[PDB]
Amino acid sequence: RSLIVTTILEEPYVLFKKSDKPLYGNDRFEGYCIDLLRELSTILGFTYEIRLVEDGKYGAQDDVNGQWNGMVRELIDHKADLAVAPLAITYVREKVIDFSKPFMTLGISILYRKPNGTNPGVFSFLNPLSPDIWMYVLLACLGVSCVLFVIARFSPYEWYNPHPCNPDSDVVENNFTLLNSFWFGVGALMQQGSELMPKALSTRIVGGIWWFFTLIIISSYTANLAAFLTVERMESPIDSADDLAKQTKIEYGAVEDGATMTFFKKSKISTYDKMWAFMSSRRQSVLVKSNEEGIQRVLTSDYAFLMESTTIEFVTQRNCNLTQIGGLIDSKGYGVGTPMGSPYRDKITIAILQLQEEGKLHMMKEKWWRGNGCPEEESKEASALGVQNIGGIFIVLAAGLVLSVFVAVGEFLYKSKKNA
Amino acid sequence: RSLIVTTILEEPYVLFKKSDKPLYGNDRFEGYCIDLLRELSTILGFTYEIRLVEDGKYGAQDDVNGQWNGMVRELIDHKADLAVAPLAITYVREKVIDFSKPFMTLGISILYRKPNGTNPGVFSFLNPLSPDIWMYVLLACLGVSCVLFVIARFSPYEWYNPHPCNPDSDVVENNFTLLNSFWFGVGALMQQGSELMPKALSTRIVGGIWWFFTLIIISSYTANLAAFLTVERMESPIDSADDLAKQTKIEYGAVEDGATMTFFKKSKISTYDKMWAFMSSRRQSVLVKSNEEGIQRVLTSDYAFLMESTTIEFVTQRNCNLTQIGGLIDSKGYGVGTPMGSPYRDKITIAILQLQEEGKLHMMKEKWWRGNGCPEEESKEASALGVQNIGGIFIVLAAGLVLSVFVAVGEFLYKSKKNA
Amino acid sequence: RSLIVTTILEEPYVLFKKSDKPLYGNDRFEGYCIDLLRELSTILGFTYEIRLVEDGKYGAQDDVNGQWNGMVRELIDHKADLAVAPLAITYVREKVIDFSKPFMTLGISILYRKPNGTNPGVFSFLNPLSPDIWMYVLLACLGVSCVLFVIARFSPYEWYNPHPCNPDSDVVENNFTLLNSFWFGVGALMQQGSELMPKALSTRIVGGIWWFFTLIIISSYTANLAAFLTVERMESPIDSADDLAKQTKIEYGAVEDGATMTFFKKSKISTYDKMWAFMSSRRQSVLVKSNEEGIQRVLTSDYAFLMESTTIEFVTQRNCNLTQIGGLIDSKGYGVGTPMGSPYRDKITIAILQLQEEGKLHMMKEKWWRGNGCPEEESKEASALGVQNIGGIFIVLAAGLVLSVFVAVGEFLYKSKKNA
Amino acid sequence: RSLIVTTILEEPYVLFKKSDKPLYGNDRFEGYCIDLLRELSTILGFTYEIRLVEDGKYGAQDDVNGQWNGMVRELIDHKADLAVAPLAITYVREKVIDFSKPFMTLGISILYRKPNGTNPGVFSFLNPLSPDIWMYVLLACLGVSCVLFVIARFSPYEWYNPHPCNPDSDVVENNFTLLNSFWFGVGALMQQGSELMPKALSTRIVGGIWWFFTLIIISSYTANLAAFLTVERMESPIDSADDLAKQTKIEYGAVEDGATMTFFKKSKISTYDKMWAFMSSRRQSVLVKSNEEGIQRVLTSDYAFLMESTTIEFVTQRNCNLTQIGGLIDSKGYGVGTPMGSPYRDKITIAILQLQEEGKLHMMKEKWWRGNGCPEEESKEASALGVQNIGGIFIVLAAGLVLSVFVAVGEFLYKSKKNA
Ligand SMILES: CCCCCCCC/C=C/CCCCCCCC(=O)O[C@@H](COC(=O)CCCCCCCCCCCCCCC)COP(=O)([O-])OCC[N+](C)(C)C
Ligand SMILES: CCCCCCCC/C=C\CCCCCCCC(=O)O[C@@H](COC(=O)CCCCCCCCCCCCCCC)COP(=O)([O-])OCC[N+](C)(C)C
Ligand SMILES: CCCCCCCC/C=C\CCCCCCCC(=O)O[C@@H](COC(=O)CCCCCCCCCCCCCCC)COP(=O)([O-])OCC[N+](C)(C)C
Ligand SMILES: CCCCCCCC/C=C\CCCCCCCC(=O)O[C@@H](COC(=O)CCCCCCCCCCCCCCC)COP(=O)([O-])OCC[N+](C)(C)C
Ligand SMILES: CCCCCCCC/C=C\CCCCCCCC(=O)O[C@@H](COC(=O)CCCCCCCCCCCCCCC)COP(=O)([O-])OCC[N+](C)(C)C
Ligand SMILES: N#Cc1ccccc1-c1cc(-c2ccccn2)cn(-c2ccccc2)c1=O
Ligand SMILES: O=S1(=O)NCN(C2CC2)c2ccc(F)cc21
Ligand SMILES: O=S1(=O)NCN(C2CC2)c2ccc(F)cc21
Ligand SMILES: O=S1(=O)NCN(C2CC2)c2ccc(F)cc21
Ligand SMILES: O=S1(=O)NCN(C2CC2)c2ccc(F)cc21
Ligand SMILES: *[C@@H]1O[C@H](CO)[C@@H](O)[C@H](O)[C@H]1NC(C)=O
Ligand code: NA
Ligand code: NA
Ligand code: NA
Repeated sequence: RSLIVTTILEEPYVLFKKSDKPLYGNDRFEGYCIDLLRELSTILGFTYEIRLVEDGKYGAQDDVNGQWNGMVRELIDHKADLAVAPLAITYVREKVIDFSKPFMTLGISILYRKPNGTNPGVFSFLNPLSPDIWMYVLLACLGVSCVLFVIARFSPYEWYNPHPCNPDSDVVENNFTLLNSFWFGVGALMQQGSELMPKALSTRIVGGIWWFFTLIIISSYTANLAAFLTVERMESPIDSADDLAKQTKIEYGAVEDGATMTFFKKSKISTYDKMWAFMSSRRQSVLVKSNEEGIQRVLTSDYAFLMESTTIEFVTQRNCNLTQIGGLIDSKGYGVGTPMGSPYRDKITIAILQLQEEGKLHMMKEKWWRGNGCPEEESKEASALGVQNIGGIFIVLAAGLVLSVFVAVGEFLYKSKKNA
Repeated sequence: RSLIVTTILEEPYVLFKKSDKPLYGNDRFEGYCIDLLRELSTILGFTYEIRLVEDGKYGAQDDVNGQWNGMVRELIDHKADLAVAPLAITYVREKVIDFSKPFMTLGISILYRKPNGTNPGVFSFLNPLSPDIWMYVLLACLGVSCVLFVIARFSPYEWYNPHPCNPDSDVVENNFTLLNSFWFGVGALMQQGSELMPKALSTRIVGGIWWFFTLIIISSYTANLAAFLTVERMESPIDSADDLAKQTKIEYGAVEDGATMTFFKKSKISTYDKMWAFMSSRRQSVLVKSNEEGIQRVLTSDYAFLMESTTIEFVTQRNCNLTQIGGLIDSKGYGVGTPMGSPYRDKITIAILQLQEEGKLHMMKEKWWRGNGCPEEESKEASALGVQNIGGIFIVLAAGLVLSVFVAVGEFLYKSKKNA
Repeated sequence: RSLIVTTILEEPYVLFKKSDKPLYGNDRFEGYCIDLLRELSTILGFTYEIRLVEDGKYGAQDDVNGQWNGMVRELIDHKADLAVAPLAITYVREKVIDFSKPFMTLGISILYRKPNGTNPGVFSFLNPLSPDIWMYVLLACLGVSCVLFVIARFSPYEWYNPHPCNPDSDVVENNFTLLNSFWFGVGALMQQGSELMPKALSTRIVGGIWWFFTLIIISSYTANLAAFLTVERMESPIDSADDLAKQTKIEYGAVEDGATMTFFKKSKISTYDKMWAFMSSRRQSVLVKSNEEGIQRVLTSDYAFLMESTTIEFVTQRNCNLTQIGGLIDSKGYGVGTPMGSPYRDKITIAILQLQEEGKLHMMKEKWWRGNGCPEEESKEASALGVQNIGGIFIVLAAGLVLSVFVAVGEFLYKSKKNA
Repeated sequence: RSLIVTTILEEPYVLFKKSDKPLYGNDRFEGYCIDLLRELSTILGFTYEIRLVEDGKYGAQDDVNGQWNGMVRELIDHKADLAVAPLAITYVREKVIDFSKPFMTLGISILYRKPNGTNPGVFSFLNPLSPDIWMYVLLACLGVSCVLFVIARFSPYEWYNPHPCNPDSDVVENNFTLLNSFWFGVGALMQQGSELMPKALSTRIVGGIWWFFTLIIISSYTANLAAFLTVERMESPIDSADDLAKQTKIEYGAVEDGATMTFFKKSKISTYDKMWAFMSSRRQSVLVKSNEEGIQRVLTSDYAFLMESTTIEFVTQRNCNLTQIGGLIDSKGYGVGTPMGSPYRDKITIAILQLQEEGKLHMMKEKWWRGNGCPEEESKEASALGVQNIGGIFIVLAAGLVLSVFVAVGEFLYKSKKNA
């Protein structure tokens, strides 16, 4: 006798073999879920007649008359003898049919776009030194220039003789004022030397140690920028569901009235209360109505989509824009369906545990999920550095020339006032 | 009739409550599988009496005569009914007892000691050149500058008329004193400039060859620093079982004759066959006897112990010097064991599936597997240069300013004694 | 009796000598396996008569009724004795005919088009910054320097007494003309110095912010150039069959239903199973019909054709745009076929082993497989920067000196017209 | 009946199993060559009694009485029925015994030490620019300084007025002499600016384009040195037997009176005449008497050792100092020995071809040759740069200070002569 195996089509479980040579009979189908069934028939004894569900659904109640819709209706009415399909073991189904012990484990997880690094900021020339170091080198310019100003006063060898023309023109002038001491410090830091050079041994040590400080700072900026521009190490804003529970910029998602959205409704964990407070209020914006439509909204928006973990492992290897941003939120499993009180539950159970010990469930999953190579990134050929990369030095230049005109007005007003 | 529950002692599973009052029966036990047996008894009705297995094992064939031991022997002889315990659902146990449908999912994953952060030190800036080079650059500054002082005193073309505006006389003068010849050497070394410049050809070949020495020193400081900061950014800790296959200095582990190494015997994946052949040829060093001895090996040595994933998440959570590298290798599950053909296989399968939908099997795991706070903060983000990496250049700067005040006092006293 | 030799037409194997005189018999053929059949006839005595196989194949089961074809059919039917030809010693042929012991060793290896050298161009130095940045740095030089000319003319503190030695007067003068303000901008940009330096605070904020702009431009030129020169030095062409397994943009090949792809069907190595599954799923694009069509695919496209190693060493030697990446994958051998249980299996095995000890099987291969000179020089050593990499900076230097002579003429004429 | 398999011990072919539990009988041995024999007995029908050669030799004649010495004496006298061992198929042996068709292919190849990079030269700071570029930047200093000297003469705005003190002191002095024009060029190249700055537009273009030339040269030196010090790509002096046929520094080698040395004696190829002209003349220096002794002389000298290719694949994976420096010079094969005219030649032949089609000869060789990991090098953690790396700038400094004293003597003699 041949068994009636009911079955639905999702990729890579059960998919139409699109080969030539028509008049196909029971060889129309391929996939992981068809390779499982031929491994069962080898290890059990049966022949299988693959007979698709004539409703296109997995199975649920209608909540008005209480009648099952799909494979679990073909399993309660004995129209099928197996249900080898992505049929998730849950509580309302197993009070009606009998499942075997799982051949595949999953959970809820997150789709999001892989980080890209094409807009690093109009700044981010400023990353090779930490903002502590960009601030401590600002204070060291203020520190050394005050120490230069103070030391050059009570250093009698800095008090030199200007006007060398008259040999005894007794006038004593120090060129280390307060303004000229910052211009040594700002001058020495930016590698273009100033017109002032210290002439006493007390001020040549301050100038000499600020020069060695400056070499180590610029050589650490140029070397760590050569590290950043060689090894591009880019990261995502969110790295979990709790890091995503705070982000109001990235908006969440679910299939409308699915197994994934129902989990957040019945949840009592504090993080998944906040994630359902979001999607219930912002309904028709984040709650998509298909998992294929939800992949497009990750792709054409800033959108983190909550769906099953076995689809994300499939989709993110057919599309290298896409990645998985967590672990597993729920925990469910795919079970081979079996009608209620049937001798086939315990035989598929010991079969699935037999194919697992051999390594056959892993080799079948790596054949149907690991599809396209998705060319995992290398130390990529570097591209020319542009306005998207350095960028913001044209801002601090234009903000530095505006500050100059406000001082050039100020120097004109101040001199003309004290002239009169 | 009250059910008799077979049970092993493990942690966070069935334990003993530590208290003084010795009036104990059915109440001396706590743990995960006592909270599970409490909540399976509530929603199904039965009253239980916990009896630890006297044999102390889980279950296996003795291979002498094919007799079972441990918990699956007490179930197959119908001595005690349930087996609420970490009794993993495997193929050889399923043919002799009937498990429930899983309450926990584990796998094989890898302990490893959490990567300890590098202590740079204060003078970490000084590293891209060897300590023989930093001495020989400092001796060449005292060398070249004393060669300038000898040559520019001896050369006739460096004796020039210092006063072209102050009317013409015979008052010829060098700019190269001993304190000024050092300042050409220290000034030219730091890529800034001194106020001096050589005028004779004998002093320009000194300056012109000290300028080429200076470029090769500073272009090799910056390029060897960009070498380290790139290599430090390329390197990554192991995050897979493939990464353990490549490495040689990190040694593996397992429990000798356990469920973990039995997976690597029957394995056919070439990445796992290399992992078995590491510990097939080698033994008595990395095939340690217990889980507790395997933790101590990772904790001292460079061991990479492979146990089940539910024991790692208890160990890694408590001792926060430890981590879990990679994902899961196997995929197994814990089931409530019940004897062969029993009416409580199906009443507990539905009872376990009810506690998953309500979320109780998550909150029972978070109660026993989170334990201490154990400050998991560890802000492991880096590669911007901070005060730990380049912080000693502020200490060399600060010591150079304290030294200069001590010379500033010295110049004030040496001038006043010349004055009075 | 004279022996009748079965023989196929291939190159550098049995060919036709191209000449006009049509008096041909046993003398119209040349090639490797005619020089071998000449030298096996010398040291063993026999006289031969070469007869091309009419079927035109080598040999295989037709699978219709288990009948052989080609050369191993003419041997098994005892029609012609020897089979001096590229008749590879395989398992299915050894059960029906008796080979000699090999005269040539081949394997499976990979054609690939020889990696074509990058043409840098003249202005290749100009690449670590994008062409929008090189324009915006040049506009900021014309921008900042015109802001200096406006401010230092307007600011009262830049008007200073230019003559402190020339006795004191009211002859105040700026150093910032229009030609001098450009020279602060061009001078400070190139990390050298102008002879000028700002004296007023309104012009020091211009100079002090153009000095910070200059550092970030030059530290990003040097660090993005160290990014490219490191990445260019990391990258390597494929040199294995493992390196083809990783890559996606390079597509594979084989002869459809041939000895090469039959190896990848029966293979169990995971690196070769990934190479079969590339061309198991994909077909009608990379499973080309012949060796000659497979060479043209590598020669135009990004094809990586896998044929036998003795045909590559003939193809790679003649068309020097082609190479052999990696070593050998299989290991096979060519034997002189002889019918089942013959007295010439052993007399030729010793005769082939004599020609190896004397060295004749090497000199016969070097005669037919070296062919053209085909200038294999190709000095493929690099990574020192030469005139092809940085050579346009000498052309920008040479154009800057020709431009200056044209301005030197212009200054001589503009002064003489002012003179006269 | 049990077969008598004669056998010799070399690793990894036949090696004593050093396990515990004595009273071993016919389980003393392991290796590739024992794993082959159990694969033959599975695929043929026999049982095998491993009975070692009682002479310790493979087999040859004595050239006085003509009696075989070893396994091929036990094969001619029917004391053994197989000779499964590293017994190379050659012409003088197969006229006496019968070999099967080969289970392993080899040839003569070269041992040499892997390149190390611990003595790159006391120079080799000088590698990031090619010696064309170090010379063309020397000529550009001479070129621009002559163009600066020529242009500054007929540029009337360079002829400025010194002595600004007297406003009408009509004297016209140009500070761009011939010596001061090289000091601009050498000054601008070494990034320490000179005291001369051009004042006419004709000389500011020459100075301005020599500054942009200088930035691109120093930024290309620092960036290509950061490429070299990050990716260490080190190469061997020899890369063939013809590149080694010229090198008299590296001296050659062979086992004395072996299969490898006899090939160079009987050779007629022009390269292997020159390599035997060497070893025959320089006997007792290059011709070692054991292959284990010859590996030590590669290791404790500069010595290229010529030995069999299957040992080099074994030895260079147990010792990461060692590497293979060519292809294959000879071509031989290992054959299962068989007595003269025996029914076992044709059965081992079809067996070896059967284990090859399955992939068993490759999986057995990868198990016994791929031993220790030999930790294939990464982008290694860079080490501090030392006297072994930069080094020779202390030579050009000390050679530049000696040239200064010879000019400082010269300037003293020249001035004192024209003074008198
Ligand atoms: C003769 C007198 C001339 C004087 C002016 C010239 C002298 C100085 C010249 C300076 C710049 C000239 C260079 C070319 C133009 C730069 C364009 C650019 O780079 O855009 C950058 C901003 O850079 C800006 O220009 C922002 C303007 C400053 C606004 C803030 C201060 C207001 C001052 C106002 C007036 C100040 C100036 C007036 C001071 C007197 C950013 O571009 P983006 O859009 O983010 O690109 C997309 C990035 N993405 C790909 C990641 C998405
Ligand atoms: C070459 C080394 C030697 C030079 C050292 C020079 C020291 C000072 C240098 C830099 C100091 C900057 C400290 C800020 C650190 C980060 C803060 C930040 O990112 O936010 C803001 C940037 O902040 C600015 O835009 C500040 C502009 C700096 C110009 C300073 C003028 C120096 C002139 C002379 C000074 C001499 C002394 C003056 C006293 C007389 C906004 O950026 P964002 O919105 O976050 O951009 C998004 C992209 N991102 C997320 C990737 C980041
Ligand atoms: C003339 C008076 C001079 C003083 C004022 C000068 C005026 C202005 C000049 C410079 C000041 C302007 C810059 C800002 C502050 C500089 C310091 C700084 O940045 O601290 C930061 C780092 O640096 C440190 O590590 C601090 C440690 C202080 C110890 C000093 C002992 C040597 C003093 C020499 C004695 C004389 C020797 C005489 C000869 C023998 C603090 O950061 P952090 O978070 O604590 O980092 C901890 C590091 N860790 C993470 C690895 C643990
Ligand atoms: C920072 C960039 C800008 C600076 C550019 C500076 C321009 C000129 C700079 C360098 C020119 C060098 C040309 C030689 C090139 C290779 C030859 C060689 O290696 O052999 C020899 C080296 O040769 C020397 O030792 C030459 C020393 C040059 C010192 C020049 C002093 C500059 C002073 C002022 C000059 C200004 C103009 C003067 C005109 C008035 C011997 O070495 P080796 O035995 O082979 O070492 C073994 C290791 N190895 C095998 C790995 C190699
Ligand atoms: C005032 C008079 C100036 C001249 C003397 C100045 C004195 C001193 C100044 C400079 C001289 C000192 C340096 C040494 C020689 C410099 C060149 C050189 O190195 O050649 C080398 C490289 O460079 C080349 O590619 C040469 C090509 C010449 C074409 C010039 C056209 C532009 C001229 C603009 C006309 C005016 C424009 C006006 C405005 C529009 C030759 O090497 P190669 O082996 O041939 O390399 C081939 C490259 N390839 C391998 C990829 C194929
Ligand atoms: N990081 C960093 C750093 C920053 C400025 C100057 C030097 C360094 C540095 C350089 C090196 C190094 C070493 C070899 C070759 C090249 N570079 C090492 N270290 C460092 C970092 C941590 C601990 C000890 C040393 C360093 O801190
Ligand atoms: O629906 S189940 O058969 N029973 C409940 N659970 C979990 C306890 C997590 C799991 C976990 C993983 C599965 F594959 C199946 C199930
Ligand atoms: O022992 S099972 O009931 N059947 C086998 N498997 C797996 C398919 C992975 C799993 C995986 C997780 C489980 F919890 C149980 C099982
Ligand atoms: O067809 S064979 O005589 N036997 C099988 N092999 C082997 C690689 C072992 C080889 C290898 C190279 C040959 F030339 C012949 C043969
Ligand atoms: O000694 S053989 O059996 N006959 C001669 N040769 C070669 C022609 C190269 C080879 C080449 C590889 C072998 F494995 C055996 C032999
Ligand atoms: C981690 O380190 C110490 C010893 O290195 C260990 O004893 C302890 O468990 C950990 N220290 C903590 C958690 O502070
Ligand atoms: Na059962
Ligand atoms: Na780099
Ligand atoms: Na023979």
